[PDB]
Amino acid sequence: VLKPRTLADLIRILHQLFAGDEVNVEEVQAIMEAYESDPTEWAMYAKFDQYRYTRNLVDQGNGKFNLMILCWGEGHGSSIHDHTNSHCFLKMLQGNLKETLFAWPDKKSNEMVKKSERVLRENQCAYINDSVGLHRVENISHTEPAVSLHLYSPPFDTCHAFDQRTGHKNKVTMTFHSKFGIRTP
Ligand SMILES: [Fe+3]
Repeated sequence: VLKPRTLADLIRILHQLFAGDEVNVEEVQAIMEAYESDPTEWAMYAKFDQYRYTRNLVDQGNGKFNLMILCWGEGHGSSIHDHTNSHCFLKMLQGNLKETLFAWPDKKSNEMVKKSERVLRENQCAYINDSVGLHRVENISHTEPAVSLHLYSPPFDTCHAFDQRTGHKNKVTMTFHSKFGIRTP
């Protein structure tokens, strides 16, 4: 497996693997995972908020993909959401996220069912698309933050949040807390 020595290396390798029309999911996953998280390389992107997790754009991938870092304050979690028909890779950079995989709801209303539950290990890279299922991810810690590196292809700025009690969903517009290390409006 090709091992990126820096975050910069990883970005460059990603620019190659997504330059084409096919993407080898397992290959990307392994190369993401092989990069050893180095806080010195990504602290410029680690901009936290007291109340919610933040999304911090790192690279726009020549429109082929978005690479972003997500910052999870203590106890922070996402809603149950989909991924708008894109590939979605998420790699741990610091701390640990619990991923809860959910099945899709019917038109009928009732409680959503868990298909899987795991903690992402150190440097681990996970993968999801809409055909895999829905998920919620959560900082496991109420005393330490978590930081993850996310890659989406194609890029997408809307998704759906799902009410665990009914399965009803809402369109959500996703925003960036910062881009290239610079706070956004
Ligand atoms: Fe997600």
